[PDB]
Amino acid sequence: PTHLSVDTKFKTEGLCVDIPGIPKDMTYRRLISMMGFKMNYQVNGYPNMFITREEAIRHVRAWIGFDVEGCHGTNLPLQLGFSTGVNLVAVPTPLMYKGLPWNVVRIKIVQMLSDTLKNLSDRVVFVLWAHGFELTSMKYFVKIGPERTCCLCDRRATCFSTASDTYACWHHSIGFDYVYNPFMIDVQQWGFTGNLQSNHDLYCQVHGNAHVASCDAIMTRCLAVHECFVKRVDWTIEYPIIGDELKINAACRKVQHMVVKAALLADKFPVLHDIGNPKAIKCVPQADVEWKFYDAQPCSDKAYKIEELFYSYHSDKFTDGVCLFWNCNVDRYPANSIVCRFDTRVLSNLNLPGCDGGSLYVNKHAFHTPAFDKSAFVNLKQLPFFYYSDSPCESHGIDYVPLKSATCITRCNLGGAVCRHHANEYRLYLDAYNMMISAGFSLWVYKQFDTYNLWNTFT
Ligand SMILES: CN[C@@H]1CCN(c2ccccc2F)C1=O
Ligand SMILES: [Zn+2]
Ligand SMILES: [Zn+2]
Ligand SMILES: [Zn+2]
Repeated sequence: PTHLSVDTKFKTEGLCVDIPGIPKDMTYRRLISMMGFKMNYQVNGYPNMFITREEAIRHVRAWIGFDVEGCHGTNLPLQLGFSTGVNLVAVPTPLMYKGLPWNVVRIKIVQMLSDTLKNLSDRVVFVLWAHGFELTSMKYFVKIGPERTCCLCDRRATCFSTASDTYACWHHSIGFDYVYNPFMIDVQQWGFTGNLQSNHDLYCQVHGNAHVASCDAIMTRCLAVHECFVKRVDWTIEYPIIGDELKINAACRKVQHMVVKAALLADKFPVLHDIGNPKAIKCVPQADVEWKFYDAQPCSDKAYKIEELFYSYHSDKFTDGVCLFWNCNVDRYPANSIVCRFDTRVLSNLNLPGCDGGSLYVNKHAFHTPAFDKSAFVNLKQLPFFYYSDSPCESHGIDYVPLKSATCITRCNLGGAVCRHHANEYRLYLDAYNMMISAGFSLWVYKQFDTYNLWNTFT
């Protein structure tokens, strides 16, 4: 049991206004046939156009919300809306395009999906709130068959070209006109009461209803993300490497060690309250400080209220020493904090649009993160870049240009001239730092933090 059986029942109540008289008793097998597709009893990797909720979650990077509204049924124009904000008008003869025949509309669909998905996934999952016209419009831009590979590479085929009779992945599909072997899921099958807008608006105020197909496409995908990543959370699901995941994660570990070690050296806190991941390890194992851990899983819905984390009776005195909130999203950080907070607004292949201002950050695991809020940091300041090292000035074991920098906090720089080892380490650290920042992470610190206090650790 890994794929959705074509013999599974499909509830047709949501389809009966666009498709009156539709049988109540319906399987995916009969629905696919009604949609104009023929599966021919084929054991060639594509057993069903529709997928399970579990398969959808594993392929969240492929999710594209899709809605079709009757602009005026083979006689009337249709408005095709996608969660990319694109609206296309197809004539049978928030971007809004004028009415065009299907032969040109399909070319645009292939281009749009290929540009959106080439760096995210090997497929497309059309996320629907199915009412009928979206399912019956698929025959005009979708072709199905056995699983195939690209004509220019080893990736699976996602597009087909009627001009050349060839197949391509999202990277090699320029000029292609058909979407090939797409996947889809109807959110209405999950058991909801009431329409799309009433269910979406229970959890999100950021997506409105401008009464266009793309607005519905966006709401449908948002509702699906809420159900699968906000109200339900699964950290056992692994996702493939598609970008700088490893470098970002290594950079995060380096920056955490650097910043915490320097805060302990500069202000000599007697106790550190480490709030967050219950599997956290001391990031500065050699520090003398009394290290105390507090368990809090990553919040996926709203940011934690500092009152619930700290109060209701632990050192108890979180006001003593310093608090470390490394990716532990809270409404308002205390003044004595060291913080790393993911900025949900960041544009990247790892960060997908989410629910209610939040974003779905996918790096090995999927983490829905509450919307970034500048007011959470009112008691702190932005942590400036610096590099600190107490290691001996010794090269050991890549060419050189001497380093001159006021932020290279080392014995050699204090002495007037940065050594080769600390210049190499400073540059590697600055690269790791910029990688983590560009990935969306923001760093905040207690207002008294001053790197000038680090120079006297060299005596
Ligand atoms: C006497 N206290 C020692 C001095 C060095 N130190 C320390 C070392 C590495 C990282 C952070 C630190 F605070 C202490 O805790
Ligand atoms: Zn290819
Ligand atoms: Zn929404
Ligand atoms: Zn040095």
